[PDB]
Amino acid sequence: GRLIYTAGGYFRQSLSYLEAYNPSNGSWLRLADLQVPRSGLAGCVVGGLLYAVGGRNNSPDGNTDSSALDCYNPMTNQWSPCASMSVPRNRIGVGVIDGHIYAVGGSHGCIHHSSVERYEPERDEWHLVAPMLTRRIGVGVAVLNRLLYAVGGFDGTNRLNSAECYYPERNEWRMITPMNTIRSGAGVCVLHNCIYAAGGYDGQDQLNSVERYDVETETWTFVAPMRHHRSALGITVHQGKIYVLGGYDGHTFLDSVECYDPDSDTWSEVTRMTSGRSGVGVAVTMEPC
Ligand SMILES: COc1cc([C@@H](CC(=O)O)c2ccc(C)c(CN(C)S(=O)(=O)c3ccccc3)c2)cc2nnn(C)c12
Ligand SMILES: [Cl-]
Repeated sequence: GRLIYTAGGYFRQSLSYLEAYNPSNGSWLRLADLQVPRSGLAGCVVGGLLYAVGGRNNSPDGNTDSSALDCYNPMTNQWSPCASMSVPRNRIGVGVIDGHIYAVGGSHGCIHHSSVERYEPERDEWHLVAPMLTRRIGVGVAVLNRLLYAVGGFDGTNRLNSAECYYPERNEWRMITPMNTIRSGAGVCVLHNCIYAAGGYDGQDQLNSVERYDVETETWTFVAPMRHHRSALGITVHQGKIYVLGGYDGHTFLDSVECYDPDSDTWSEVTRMTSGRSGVGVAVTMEPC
């Protein structure tokens, strides 16, 4: 089976948890803690390693933004440090193209990054690429058809409905059609030919709305809203279904996990995380050991 891994997050302070959910049987496993607690990080998978990227350690003893890339091997249930990024990136978004990891945006203190860098596992090296046209933290990132999309976020002044696309062979960013909704800290992922943006914060409210961008039509369309309003949710795709994990609804750090069936256009509660949290990193890979 493949599992949905949730790494880090926030409740009262930044968390070190790594836990893995099995959609086939409803079970959660607690696995090895992150070496450093972090919220506002991103997860991704390349070649059966799980990567935790960026974030911030919000702790009683200080707040430290992370430039870390940490490598988890499910076969050994151990974390190893991999090469650090050029800069700390809190409230980061990540995407994988052709075995390479793109780290997009995020903050370092009051610095809101437009910069983007790319990691090569074979060399354990990061290299900067062209920066986005817009500074974005709490940025949603997805990959469709080997193109990288940066969606919404916060530019240091305004939360954003704008989005843009990176063309690797041109090393160039271009704006796409903006969303219908301003969203910072949305969950962004890809399913079929569409980029989904679920939830987020608009500077006033946490959102339950969900909309999707069809690369062929260049339009955003709303689908059914989630059962819960959520900002700083985790999101992933497992077998043609979107799963959203946790986040903040204006009142509670949610343990709710919901999944979306695109054929019925419905959201269903699927499970609860072992404890409520937001700002997690999420990805899917093989079950450990
Ligand atoms: C300033 O108020 C908020 C800003 C954000 C945005 C940033 C912005 O638009 O300014 C944002 C986006 C992405 C992440 C991962 C986070 C951090 N996370 C919530 S977190 O879970 O990592 C976290 C939790 C509490 C304290 C620190 C960390 C924030 C979302 C909010 N939703 N409600 N409000 C009241 C929000
Ligand atoms: Cl933060």
